Amino acid sequence: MKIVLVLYDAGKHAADEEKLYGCTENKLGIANWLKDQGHELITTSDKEGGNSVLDQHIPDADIIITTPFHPAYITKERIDKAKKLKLVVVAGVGSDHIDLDYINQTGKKISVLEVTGSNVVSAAEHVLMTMLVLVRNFVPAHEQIINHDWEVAAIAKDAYDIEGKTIATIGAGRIGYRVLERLVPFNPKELLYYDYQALPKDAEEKVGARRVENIEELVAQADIVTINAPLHAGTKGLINKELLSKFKKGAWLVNTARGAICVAEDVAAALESGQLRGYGGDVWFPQPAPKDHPWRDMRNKYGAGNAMTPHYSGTTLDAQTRYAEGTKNILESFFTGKFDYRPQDIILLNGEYITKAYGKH
Amino acid sequence: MKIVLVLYDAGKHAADEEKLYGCTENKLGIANWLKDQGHELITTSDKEGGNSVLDQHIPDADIIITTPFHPAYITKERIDKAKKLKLVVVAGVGSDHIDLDYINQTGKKISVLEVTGSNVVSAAEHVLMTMLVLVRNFVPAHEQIINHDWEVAAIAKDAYDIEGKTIATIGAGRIGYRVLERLVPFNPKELLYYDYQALPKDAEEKVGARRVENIEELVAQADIVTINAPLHAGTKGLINKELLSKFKKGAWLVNTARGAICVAEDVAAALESGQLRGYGGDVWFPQPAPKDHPWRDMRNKYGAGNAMTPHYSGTTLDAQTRYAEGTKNILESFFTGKFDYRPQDIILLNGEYITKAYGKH
Ligand SMILES: NC(=O)c1ccc[n+]([C@@H]2O[C@H](COP(=O)([O-])OP(=O)(O)OC[C@H]3O[C@@H](n4cnc5c(N)ncnc54)[C@H](O)[C@@H]3O)[C@@H](O)[C@H]2O)c1
Ligand SMILES: NC(=O)c1ccc[n+]([C@@H]2O[C@H](COP(=O)([O-])OP(=O)(O)OC[C@H]3O[C@@H](n4cnc5c(N)ncnc54)[C@H](O)[C@@H]3O)[C@@H](O)[C@H]2O)c1
Ligand SMILES: [Cl-]
Ligand SMILES: [Cl-]
Repeated sequence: MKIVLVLYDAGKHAADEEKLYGCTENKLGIANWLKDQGHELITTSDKEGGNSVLDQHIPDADIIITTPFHPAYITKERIDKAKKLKLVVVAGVGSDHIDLDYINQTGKKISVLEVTGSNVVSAAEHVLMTMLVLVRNFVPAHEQIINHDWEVAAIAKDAYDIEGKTIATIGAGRIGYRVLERLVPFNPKELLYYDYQALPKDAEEKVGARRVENIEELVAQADIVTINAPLHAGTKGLINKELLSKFKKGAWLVNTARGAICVAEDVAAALESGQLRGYGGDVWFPQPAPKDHPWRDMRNKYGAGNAMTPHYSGTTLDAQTRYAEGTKNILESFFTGKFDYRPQDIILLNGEYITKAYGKH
Repeated sequence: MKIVLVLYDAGKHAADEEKLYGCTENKLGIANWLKDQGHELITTSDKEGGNSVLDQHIPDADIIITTPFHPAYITKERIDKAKKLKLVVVAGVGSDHIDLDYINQTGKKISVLEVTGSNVVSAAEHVLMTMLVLVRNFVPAHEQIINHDWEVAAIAKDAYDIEGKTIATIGAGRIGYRVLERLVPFNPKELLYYDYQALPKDAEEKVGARRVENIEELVAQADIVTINAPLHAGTKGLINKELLSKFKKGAWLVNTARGAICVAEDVAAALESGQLRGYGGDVWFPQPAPKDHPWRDMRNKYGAGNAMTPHYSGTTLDAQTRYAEGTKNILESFFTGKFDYRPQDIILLNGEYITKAYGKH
């Protein structure tokens, strides 16, 4: 089989860390196995533009392996040229960089598999971290130190404890629930969730969560909102000017899910106006994020409220070994012709939606 | 009575935030209350140098109110000139900026009171935040974004999950235990503590903590060490070159307790050499931290591993009102002649140690 593998380049950083499997230099650590299995592997980070290495090899690729942190956008146009494509794998979690609805609506026999659960803890930790960083005003505090300054009041004037705050998640799946679990001992005033899929009642009671039926009522009462749903037609552009106007004034918003769930300029405008006190996360649309993407320079009125990072929470070294192993397992399920995929890894099976988490079908 | 109140100045920031009780402008909310009682209140941030406002008023001050974030150093030289001093109050937690041993060992009839518990949650949150920021390599990740760069591998090469790490606290009192409670749902490999005061078995079991009686055995097995003990003769310089040499190579160290529990240059050398991967916290010796303090510029080999802030974790807006009210209550106990202090607030009672947490007596 011909396999095209699109990952980020590590460049000079590859020499620093042998456990960085998720880059083009190291090929998920599965290259020896793929070679022994008799497959052809094209590895590249070159994923944009008509004569990219990606586009050169799409026409006869049997399998494309992608990774969300450097996502090959498998558009309708690319799908139409992909005459041999049978399987797209996501080394990570989240398959929205592939035009899933086009595959599904046309009935093309392409399966889309991701390594469910591989980095959900990693993302949940990043959520907790970003909530604390924003609420406690950490970014300007650190900036003050490295700029050789000292003025406690300049930080304290917009620093709070997370204790006593009302916290809402949009999406209460693997990440959203793990976020709620980690928040319990911080003594929030209340933990809330909005999801068309209810939590199991035992899980709900374990974290003291209350389900809120509609998203406007959810955000209106939340000091802190976190986005933990996949990107699909029902969440694309969900966080927009109108919905932001219904947030509690001065709320903190965290998004480690997908950038395009938010309207980028509407989040920036809400931060600059004080509708939000802070915004942070690791995910952007598109990725790599352009140098002038508005989320880089946006700040609140105090010059703070920005806890953005590149997309890496799901590619910590601990997560990388897990999604590398899961990618191998998915590939083996395909190669053997058993197609004995783990049920939870299946986004599309030969064009059909198996997941329930990407909207109702 | 004459009361000298030493707080940080908020300056222009006072106009931004009415809840900033802990600055010289707002005087803990007690200025008019003291005035209506006939007391004279001198308020200042000028606390260094022989003709500081503090030193001008020390000779006839009946009461000195301090705060850890901008600490008046009530040294033995100042005590010797403080001929009317009867009470030192700490608007906050931690009394080490007063020479407690000098008071006790030379029979000075001075009580020292602090607002125990008023910001222990705030500090515990800051510990959790700093652990996450360091382990997950957040600081350089955010720096990359605001420098208009994008390179996932430059961050991921030294990014981990906190899950699966072994975490040790030196000091398992109000903050240390609250840190352990917050870490439980993060699924650490193990939680450990070292403290001459044992936790009750039920308290140990609640957090799955294991007591280690030897400090070298404790640090040798810890991926993450957190300092949560007061500064006293038994902890001053505890974290020195020899102990750091027994830390697990590449450990992360968090200190929201007091700067001088660490030998400053020993910490910096361990970070620059890789014995530590990261250091962070909000506390310094002395405070305000000099512009040249080595904890400002120290970095690991990758230019990161520094999560320092100014001393503010215990002066969030949620904390300030708690320790302001508690300061008023301590003052009232003194003014009425009842001396009905909360027992947990008493560090020294007319020179005698009441606390057990500042070493054995
Ligand atoms: N930043 C990272 O590195 C990283 C890592 C992993 C996952 N993610 C992203 O997070 C997303 C969630 O991951 P997960 O493991 O929790 O997935 P999951 O499938 O377990 O949970 C997703 C939840 O979102 C719910 N949902 C779908 N549409 C919704 C809507 N309109 N409103 C409210 N809830 C809705 C679903 O019903 C489900 O319960 C992924 O799809 C991925 O995009 C990012
Ligand atoms: N960064 C901040 O804003 C902030 C806020 C509050 C407190 N603090 C500092 O944290 C310290 C602890 O606060 P707390 O509320 O947990 O106090 P606490 O009295 O409840 O607990 C302190 C613990 O440290 C133990 N201890 C004393 N010496 C020790 C030693 N050599 N080795 C190990 N353990 C030792 C004590 O036995 C006790 O259990 C305060 O004294 C203060 O210096 C900082
Ligand atoms: Cl939906
Ligand atoms: Cl001791």
